[PDB]
Amino acid sequence: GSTPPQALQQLLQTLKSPSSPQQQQQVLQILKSNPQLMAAFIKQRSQHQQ
Repeated sequence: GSTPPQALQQLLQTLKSPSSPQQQQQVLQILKSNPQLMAAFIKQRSQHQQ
């Protein structure tokens, strides 16, 4: 049916990425658009229930 809007900003791709240092270098860029939410971004990775 229809897809959730939160799924977008959720960035399942990054959240579903390995803790490896390689992927970390890429995701690091995301921070550019994650100032204050920098902390809220972790909450979604630890718990993404709807």
